[PDB]
Amino acid sequence: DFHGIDIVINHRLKTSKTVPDLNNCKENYEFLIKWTDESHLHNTWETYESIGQVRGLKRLDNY
DNA sequence: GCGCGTACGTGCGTTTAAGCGGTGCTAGAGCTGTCTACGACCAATTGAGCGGCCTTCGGCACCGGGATTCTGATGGGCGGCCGCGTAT
Repeated sequence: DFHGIDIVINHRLKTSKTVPDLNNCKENYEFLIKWTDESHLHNTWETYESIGQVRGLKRLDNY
């Protein structure tokens, strides 16, 4: 019944180097996240500072 | 008792491999069947084994005889006693 992160769909950049770290992935890339308990038609391009603390976060870290 | 520290329990997510029932294959247990070697049994003779009884040399620790070293009464000779004592 909770509105958490299920799987990851697509990924792109948000703001239009040798190795981008997690900070560059936060303030430089947006990711299409599929939410649990919901169809795949409600995929939204979200990051970390736009959703806050949500259920399930290690999957997007590994991806 | 108390206080500091941290490691181990509880959670979620990721991940890895047990358990399920499906088939195939043949090895190794179990059965089976004939022979005969090896163990039980009975016999008769013999000495290893047990009770009965007292053995001898070597090793621990107490011992043995003879020369030699240290302590004690002995003794003439050089000195000191100053105080009673006989002679003029």
